[PDB]
Amino acid sequence: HIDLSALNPELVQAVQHVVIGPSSLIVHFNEVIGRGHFGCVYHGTLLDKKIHCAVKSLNRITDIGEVSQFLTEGIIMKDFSHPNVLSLLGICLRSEGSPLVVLPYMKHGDLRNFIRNETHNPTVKDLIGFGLQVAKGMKYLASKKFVHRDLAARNCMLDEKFTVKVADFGLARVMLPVKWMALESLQTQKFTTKSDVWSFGVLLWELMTRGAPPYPDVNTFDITVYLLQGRRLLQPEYCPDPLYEVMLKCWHPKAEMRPSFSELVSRISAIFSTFIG
Ligand SMILES: Cc1ccc(-c2ccc3c(C)n[nH]c3c2)c2c1[C@H](N(C)C(=O)c1ncccc1C(F)F)CCC2
Repeated sequence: HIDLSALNPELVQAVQHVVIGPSSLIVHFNEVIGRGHFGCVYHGTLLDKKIHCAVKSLNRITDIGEVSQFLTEGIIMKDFSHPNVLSLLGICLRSEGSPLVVLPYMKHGDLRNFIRNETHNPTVKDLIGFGLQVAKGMKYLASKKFVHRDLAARNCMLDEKFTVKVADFGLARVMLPVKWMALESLQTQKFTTKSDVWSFGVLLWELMTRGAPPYPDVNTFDITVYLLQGRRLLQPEYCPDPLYEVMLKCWHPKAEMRPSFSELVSRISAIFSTFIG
């Protein structure tokens, strides 16, 4: 509720709670590790102990009202941190004309690119483990009243230790590609944790196919009509039977009947547990 778009004492104090000192951050301007509609994100060094980080500059501190709600929520609610959620490390106010927003560094980038890379060899166990990590991150987001709205493998990041973090690029909200949306979202534009559970099922399917495009047999214009006839994504070749049953539960047409993220954590933890060695 505090104003993040105009200078006021509440905004200044909230940002100070997450300040990174002027001698604590170094931006490696020649190492662009993120590019998109938002511009560039640079690799950096955070002095706490030397740690890798990712830095996005702003034109001024009042531009913080325009960044992801994962970052904005942490500053406002003071309690937002989970190993499987990509959130704020801090903000460096060293230059008034260039405040620096800093997040953790994820070496392997976006999960979809990682699993599509022909040089990488993640096993089925690794892929299912990435799915379990996403469900734990989402279970935490759901507990915080967050609705992701764009859950897909391209929005999940993978770090050097193989920790997956659910990332947000401006669409999450405290409470789109059509082939990831729940039926009731395609029909009524309503988004809840249950519509994220539907996107999660699609995410699992992306992991089991190593990033294949969903519904190769269905045009974008016909996806809703296809789902209305009870049709769903087919079981990928290396997907265990109980994992596909979990996927089908995620795509139940009645939102109330889909499992919660806590139950997904439990079911996927039991399947992942069978991958020994
Ligand atoms: C601020 C920020 C800092 C570092 C990253 C990042 C990137 C890559 C890596 C990699 C590869 N590892 N770690 C990384 C961190 C990102 C952001 C993102 N972001 C740009 C914003 O929230 C944002 N900012 C300004 C205006 C609008 C928005 C919003 F609408 F998208 C959220 C996720 C990416």
